[PDB]
Amino acid sequence: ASCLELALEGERLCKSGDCRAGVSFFEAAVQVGTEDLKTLSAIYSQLGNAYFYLHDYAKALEYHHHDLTLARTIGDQLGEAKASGNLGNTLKVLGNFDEAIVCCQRHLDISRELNDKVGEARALYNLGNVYHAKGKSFGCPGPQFPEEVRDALQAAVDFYEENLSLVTALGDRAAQGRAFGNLGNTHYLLGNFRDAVIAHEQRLLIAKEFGDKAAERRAYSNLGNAYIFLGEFETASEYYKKTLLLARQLKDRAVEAQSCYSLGNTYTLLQDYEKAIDYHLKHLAIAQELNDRIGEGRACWSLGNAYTALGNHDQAMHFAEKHLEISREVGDQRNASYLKTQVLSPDSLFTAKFVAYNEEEEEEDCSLA
Repeated sequence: ASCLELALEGERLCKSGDCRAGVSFFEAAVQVGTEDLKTLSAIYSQLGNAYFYLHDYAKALEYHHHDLTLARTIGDQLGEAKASGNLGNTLKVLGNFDEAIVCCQRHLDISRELNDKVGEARALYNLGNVYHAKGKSFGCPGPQFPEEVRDALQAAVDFYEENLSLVTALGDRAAQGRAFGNLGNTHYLLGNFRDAVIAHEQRLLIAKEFGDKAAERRAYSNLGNAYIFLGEFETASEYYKKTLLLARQLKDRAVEAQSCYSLGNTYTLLQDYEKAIDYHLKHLAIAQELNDRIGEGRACWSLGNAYTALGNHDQAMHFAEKHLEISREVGDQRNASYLKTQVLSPDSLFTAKFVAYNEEEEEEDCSLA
């Protein structure tokens, strides 16, 4: 009634990049009420997704659960599947991987049963994400591997391949490229590097045939990372440079920094310690500009190593010591966990951070319009 009118204003506002407004309208909408439980389900779903977008994952979870419940009572299978998929993604963010699996699985099963192809795909992707998050959530999230990380990332791989084959036979490209990204990453972490090279190459190809802003940067980055883990230091450096150009255009201090750090790491591998020290210095200036103490510490360390390799004693001492203090802040030092004496080299790699970028969540949508 007015519930509908209100909800439509909310949907309009969210659509137009004003989530907080839209949410206040959805809240008024629920507060008024409707006997049309399909559209009430829509209001619940949209609220769920809006709160997700706003990084209030608690409310997100709640509203998606009401949506799920609702769907189930009125026996709306499709509603139930899409609500369940949103629940799965919310849970993934909250780190409840088991329920997230149960939920995204349900999404898939139902979507199959309803002979929905697009939906089936989406749920497959999500399952790949859940297994990717799960895989990363044990110890250090890098490319190196207990039986658990193995199982979960391998599972991730499979799901990424079911998805990939199926959005291959549906002629979705944006989808295929997202799956290629995340599959490149999952290979990357798994140790199967050439495959990662392949798939990353593909994701690059599609971000290219769309002209994707702020998302070419990331295929660059991940290619660079794989090459660094093979030996192609030089070419990787080129890639990261690209990424830094881009990032400094778009005004993102973050990927600016990470691009610098990655770069410096590459010239330290390239034995050009001067350019290395420069890049890591820029990263130091960005990092301490943003109250990023852990970043500041890692810069301190990398620079200490580069200076030491360069012959400069004083700067090495100073930076090593600053790094000590910064470590003392972020933890205990009665076991001296801060002290890492092995330097970055072709035989190390694991000694420095190389940030990789995963894609995104493909959410599930109800509309009243």
